[PDB]
Amino acid sequence: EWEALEKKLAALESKCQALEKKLQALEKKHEALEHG
Amino acid sequence: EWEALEKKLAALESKCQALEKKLQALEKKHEALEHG
Amino acid sequence: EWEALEKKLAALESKCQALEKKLQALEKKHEALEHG
Ligand SMILES: [Cl-]
Ligand SMILES: [Hg+2]
Ligand SMILES: [Zn+2]
Ligand SMILES: [Zn+2]
Ligand SMILES: [Zn+2]
Ligand SMILES: [Zn+2]
Repeated sequence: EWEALEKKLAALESKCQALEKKLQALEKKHEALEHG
Repeated sequence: EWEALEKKLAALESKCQALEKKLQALEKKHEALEHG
Repeated sequence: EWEALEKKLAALESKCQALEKKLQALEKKHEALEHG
């Protein structure tokens, strides 16, 4: 049913969110290099 | 039903696509640093 | 039915995984710059 699907979708949302935080930290490193 | 699920899946696809574009821009910054 | 949904979910999982590998390679470049 939808239970397996909803849990798979919730797990991918959490993975995407954790990747986004790591991508924002890389963006902040470039900002810090670009402004001395 | 599938309506809530399909909309959740479409929203995650758009989020993943927007993260990919930001990741390609970081990749281009490294390419520009590596070639002077 | 679930067939279209499950295949869409599997395709997004593979895309997210491939983006994660590219994000880990960018993280390794910063580690290599930060340690000489
Ligand atoms: Cl980066
Ligand atoms: Hg993602
Ligand atoms: Zn970088
Ligand atoms: Zn700036
Ligand atoms: Zn190059
Ligand atoms: Zn280090």
